[PDB]
Amino acid sequence: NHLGKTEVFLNRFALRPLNPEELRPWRLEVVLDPPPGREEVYPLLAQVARRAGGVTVRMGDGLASWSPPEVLVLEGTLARMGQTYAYRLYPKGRRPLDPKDPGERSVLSALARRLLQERLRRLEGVWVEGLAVYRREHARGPGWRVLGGAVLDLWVSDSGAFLLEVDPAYRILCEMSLEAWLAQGHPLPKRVRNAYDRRTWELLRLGEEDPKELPLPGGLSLLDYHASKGRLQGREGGRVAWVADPKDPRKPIPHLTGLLVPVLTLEDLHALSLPWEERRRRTREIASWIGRRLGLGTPEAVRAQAYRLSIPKLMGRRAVSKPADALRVGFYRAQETALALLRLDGAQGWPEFLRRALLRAFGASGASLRLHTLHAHPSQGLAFREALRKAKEEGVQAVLVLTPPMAWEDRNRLKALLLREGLPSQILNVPLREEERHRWENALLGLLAKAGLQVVALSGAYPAELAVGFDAGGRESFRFGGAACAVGGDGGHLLWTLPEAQAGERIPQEVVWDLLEETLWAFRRKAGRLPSRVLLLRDGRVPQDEFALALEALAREGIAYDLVSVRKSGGGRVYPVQGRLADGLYVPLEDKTFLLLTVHRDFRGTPRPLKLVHEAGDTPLEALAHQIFHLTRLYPASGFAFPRLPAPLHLADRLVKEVGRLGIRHLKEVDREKLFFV
DNA sequence: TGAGAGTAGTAGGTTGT
DNA sequence: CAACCTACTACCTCG
Ligand SMILES: [Mg+2]
Ligand SMILES: [Mg+2]
Repeated sequence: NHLGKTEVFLNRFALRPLNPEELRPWRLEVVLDPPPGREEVYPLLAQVARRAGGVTVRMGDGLASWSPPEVLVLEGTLARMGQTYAYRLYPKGRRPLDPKDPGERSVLSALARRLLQERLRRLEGVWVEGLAVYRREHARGPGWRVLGGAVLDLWVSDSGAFLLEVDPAYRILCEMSLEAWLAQGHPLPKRVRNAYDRRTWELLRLGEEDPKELPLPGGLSLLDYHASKGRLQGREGGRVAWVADPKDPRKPIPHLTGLLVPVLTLEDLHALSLPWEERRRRTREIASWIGRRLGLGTPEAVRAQAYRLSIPKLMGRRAVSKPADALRVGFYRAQETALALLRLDGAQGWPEFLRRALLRAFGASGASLRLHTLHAHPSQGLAFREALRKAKEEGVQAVLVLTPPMAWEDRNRLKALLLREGLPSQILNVPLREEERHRWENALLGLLAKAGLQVVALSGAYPAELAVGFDAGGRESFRFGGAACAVGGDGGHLLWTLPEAQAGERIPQEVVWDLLEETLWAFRRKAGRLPSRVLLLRDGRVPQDEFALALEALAREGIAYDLVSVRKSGGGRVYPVQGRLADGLYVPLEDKTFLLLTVHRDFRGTPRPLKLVHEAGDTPLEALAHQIFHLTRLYPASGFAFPRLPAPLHLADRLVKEVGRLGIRHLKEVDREKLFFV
């Protein structure tokens, strides 16, 4: 085509074709007593399956097995929703399954994965955790070690053969007491675990007290409490460590050092990247080895044809290579702006170099700049808000806050406090110093995006002149479904919309349509017309007919559309057969899905290609991939590294994250071109 | 709070039928 | 139940 071909390996491997015994599994009818309700029937079968033993999986309103009935537990009980059901399994012969059919293919894949897990459990001496296995020591030191292995998957192809997915992975384990850990000049860890069970404890203050002299409620002492439960049989008790429950907040419980064990994270190791060549090596090694342990034959690595998409041409006022360059060359679109400085460290006026850099920039862009300084501290209560309102009145559009590093709660409180008065903010943290150029340049880009300037845009010719991303965020049992967009054939404007509260991940049909409509209306305000075609991007999978209503409404306005499910995980891995690993690789797969490797640099380790599904619409793939790839480059708030996600989705995820953090109630007075969440 | 991917560690929560 | 989203923490860099 227009774009240049090459060939790649996937981290997938073809094994045997399925013989007929594997194609004619035992079928079983499940009889529950009493009968289950409609929502509970489906998971209870899964429950009956584990209790059934052997190698059995859910099938329809019944069971499928690769084990003969004689070694299953056909009669039993299973307690679930506080009701004890008696199950009886009734065998109904074997029956042929057809591999071309995605439903039965789903069952054969389930049966295969169960087969795999059971075959791994009987391996020795290797360490099994579900579908991940760890084989050798990658590292080790005084009291700790890192195991290495792979995460595995097994399923069945549309042509009825086994398929192996392999991806190297690491495990960190410690198996050392807290006392001994400290007794070798390590510092105190973040997290710790009971030596006698799984309970974690957030560690805190090691303590000066004594046990066999500390008093627990019940007349007993720490020492004799733990002694009583006999835990001081193997171990010896320690100093007196203090722990706070992980759910509980800052309540302190006592605890011997001799009975705690540190839990280690990455933070605690002062590789695991694996430059891609090594990962590819290891993947082939582990794959072939697994093939050998299993009665599945010789593993053959899967190849796919790949194409390199043209490199997008990024623009400020003139040609650019990174968004930080717009600081020197000028923005795509400049407007008359005013910015404020808030010093929370007890310092005085504007840092000089910042003033020089921005002034130079707005000079290049040919727009006028006015700089203000806010004289008030938030500790002044309501007068602080008064000063904020006064500032907004004087024309101020965004705020820079120079402060020592803030605790999250205080950070959120301040940000929000400015937001209710329509002031997006950029925090920058003192010390700073001019020679730390990247940090303060990225903060500066953030500031400009938050006052609504468009620092960069594209130069290509793309199929859709409006692109919109959708995601749900927030962590309090409810979420925020939100949308963000890039407007114009040039992506010349960036906008967000107010999210909506929802029960979970599924965005209601009418909500989808309303957010979409707001972006259409925005396009109407800029271009003076409706878009010929829009590109609709959903983060993660698109749930059944979630877009149906929005889609129909679009068809009704005479607007053409494309729906793309963009999945951040599950897309596996891609390694070139002989060249360099390059950015911007398009890899078509089955009929409507394809991979897209958008971001990569060598000092990061092996990339994680995105997986994309064209759920609806009739624009050709290649062009979809082309536009999405180019859109990954639009993000204005990262000066030196493009995000993996295309600009609308990266914005959407950051939007719902921020609304999920602060609240939605502050946004009533904040303009939609101002990206307060970056 | 500079922010980016890719890592593993913890703790969450949700969709399917 | 089963498989798979979100959110946070280092780190080293700076298309
Ligand atoms: Mg997200
Ligand atoms: Mg930010």
